[PDB]
Amino acid sequence: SKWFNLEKIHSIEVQSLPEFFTNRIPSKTPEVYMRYRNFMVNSYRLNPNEYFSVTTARRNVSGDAAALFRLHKFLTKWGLINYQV
Repeated sequence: SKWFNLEKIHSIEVQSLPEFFTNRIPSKTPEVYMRYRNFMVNSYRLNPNEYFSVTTARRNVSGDAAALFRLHKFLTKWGLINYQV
């Protein structure tokens, strides 16, 4: 995924998970988004042979479960995680 970069946010992400890009919700910002996102991607990349689950994400990261589920769904859809299980 050449388009993806751990230090940036691509237009694909802004369009797909608008809840973090409203400029009107203090708790949901690009900074918060990158924290959650990078944790999932970094976790999967550590052990690509294993399926990184929503349950593991919620157990390891403190955050809104529904938002984490949506983030996980997005990363799955675009092949950023669980692409070599």
